[PDB]
This record gives sequence, C-alpha cells and structure tokens, in this order.
Amino acid sequence: KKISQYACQRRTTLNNYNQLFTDALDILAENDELRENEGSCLAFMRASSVLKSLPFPITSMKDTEGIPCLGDKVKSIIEGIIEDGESSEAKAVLNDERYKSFKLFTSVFGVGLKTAEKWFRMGFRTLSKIQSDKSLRFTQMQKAGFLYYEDLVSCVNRPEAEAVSMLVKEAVVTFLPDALVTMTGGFRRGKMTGHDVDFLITSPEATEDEEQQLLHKVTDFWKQQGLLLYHQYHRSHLADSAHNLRSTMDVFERSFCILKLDHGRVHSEKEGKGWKAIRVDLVMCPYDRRAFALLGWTGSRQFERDLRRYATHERKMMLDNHALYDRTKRVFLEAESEEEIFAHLGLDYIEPWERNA
Ligand SMILES: Nc1ccn([C@H]2CC[C@@H](COP(=O)(O)OP(=O)(O)OP(=O)(O)O)O2)c(=O)n1
Ligand SMILES: [Mg+2]
Ligand code: NA
Repeated sequence: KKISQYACQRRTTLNNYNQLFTDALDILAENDELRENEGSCLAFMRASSVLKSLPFPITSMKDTEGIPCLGDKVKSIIEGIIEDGESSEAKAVLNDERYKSFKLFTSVFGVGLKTAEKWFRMGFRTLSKIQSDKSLRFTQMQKAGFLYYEDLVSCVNRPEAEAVSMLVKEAVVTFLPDALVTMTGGFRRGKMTGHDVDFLITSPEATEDEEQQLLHKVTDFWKQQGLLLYHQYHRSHLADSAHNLRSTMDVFERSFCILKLDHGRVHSEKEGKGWKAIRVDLVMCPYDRRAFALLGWTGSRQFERDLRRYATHERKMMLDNHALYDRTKRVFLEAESEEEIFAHLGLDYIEPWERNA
C-alpha cells in the first residue's frame, strides 16, 4: 500500500504521531502565507498533511522512504527535529517581528494581510497601540473584531457548537419547518474545538425565492431576539459557477454571523458576563446540490484542495461545492450522498473523521 500524494486517497484522523514535525511545518507554511510565497506555503502544507496521516512517529530519515510530498527543504526541517527535538527554522519564524505582528494583527476578526502590513509599516507592534491610535479608521467588521476580541480568540468547544446548533435549528424551522440543518467544518470531522461553527441548511420543498430569502429571515429573527452582534451576507454565485470549470469560488448564499451565546444554553462540565460571542457560518444550498455542498463544507481545507486536484489531474473531472462535471462524457454526474461523489471519482469512501488532512 503506497502512500498517495492526494489527501483524498489517505485516511487522516486526529491521532497525529508526528505533531513535533507538523507543528513546525504549519508555522513555516503560515510564514510563507503571511509573506505571500504561495509555492513554498503549498509545499509545507502538503508535507504537514502527509505526516498527519502516518500511523507511526518518524524517528530516523529511513522512515521518510516512500513518503510523497517531502522535498529537500522539508527533509532538512525533519532532520533538524530528529537531532534536537526542535526546529531552528520554525524557532526563527516565531522570533520574527513581521511574523509576530502579522499573526497578532490577523487574529483580530476583520483584519487581513493588507491591513496587517499597513499597521506594521506604520511601526505598530501591539493591539493596544492600534486601538488607542487617534488617526486610524476601522471597518465595521474590524470594530466587531476588537469589541469581541477575547471571546473570538478563545476557540469554540463542542458544547458551545451544540448550543449554537439548537439556536440555528430553532431559527430556521420558524420559516422552513422541513429544513435539514447539518453542522459542517471541523466539528463534523470530530474536532473538539473550532474557530467558528459551520452549518449547511437545505430544504426538500423550499422554492427558489424561499431558499434565497431564508438566511435574511434567520438573521432578522436573531436581530429581533437580541442575539446578533454582527452579520455579513454573501450572495449566491450559482449562475457564475462555470468559473470553477477551469482554491474554489464560493457558489452558495451564505450568512456569516457573530452570535451572543448565553452560558445557560451551554451544557458542559463547567463567570462574569454570562455570554460569549461566537462566529457562525450559515450556508444555504438548493436541495439537489446538498451532497456536493456537504462534501465541500466538511473540509479539511487540504482535503478539498486534493479532491479538486485529483478530479482534474486523474479523472478529467471538474469538482466544486455544487457539482461534478465529466469533461470526457460532457455531463454533470448526480449524487444524493457523499458516498456517490467518491464512487463517481473512483475513490474509496473517506469518513468525515478521516478528512483531517
Ligand atoms: N468560504 C469558504 C469557507 C470555507 N469553506 C470550506 C473549507 C472547509 C470548511 C469549513 O471552513 P472553516 O470554518 O474555515 O474551517 P474548519 O475546517 O471548520 O476549521 P476551523 O476550526 O478553523 O473552523 O468549509 C469553503 O468552501 N468556502
Ligand atoms: Mg470551521
Ligand atoms: Na483575521
């Protein structure tokens, strides 16, 4: 059984035997991202992903034999960890002022690479200096980011994700009683924590106007209930989906929210102000596209990249979050399940908890 270069042909659980190596590769990948060296970034992400799939810890360079996605640079990183138990390259990145600033500034919701670079070239290094600066101007998203900073850096746990799921279902069924609400993202893959809580909403009987209006009704409901702290709508691009017939362009309508989650709704083993701000991502898809949407929104991000790369390079197929197109047969392939999509691709089925690539 030769290890495939594709994450969609590997089983990746959360039982990682190479966390010393992958933690260092992840820092090195993030450094190339924040510095826009996309090629080097992709090589580090692919190397980290394949080590996450190994059923044993690397203890010598002989263990790397036959493993794909491990270049010369990655190999010297791995060598460095075998000898010392630490990466000199990743340590230098953690000590780098541009990396430290970019990591700290982008940890504010609403702050991307352009705003982070701008603050860094103005000589800013702390969030205290940014927030007290008289001349800086913040976007509405950045203001929410600063207001709810501590709650948002603190990640979401599974008990909080289930409390959000309850509010999502409760909101949705008010307008569409037959709607199916599925928790997607990291939590569907078995993650204990997440940066947000992802959801896919679909209805067997909703009309084009009903499905196109549901997300707007759900946020108005939360605004009326005093639970909406921030929101941003994302219009559907299903009529422009052919952009994916050549990362992916998002095709479904989405509502991104920041929700006020009272402690009393959370059923955990566990104060101050009895509520926490949570990032909630709500995706609405037409019923016949639900299998493609579920596969696309479950992730991981690397698993998605490899599913698409595999479809193109190995099967002359074009996969995106709403469909699968066969370039040879000149037809879209239908699927009512993720299992049917994997079968169409000629891939052994991978469970959501095995998609942690
Ligand atoms: N605009 C987007 C955002 C996300 N996704 C996919 C990629 C994986 C999945 C969930 O995205 P994230 O919430 O960012 O990731 P996650 O795997 O849930 O990890 P995290 O804990 O950071 O939320 O949806 C997508 O197709 N289009
Ligand atoms: Mg997520
Ligand atoms: Na950010």
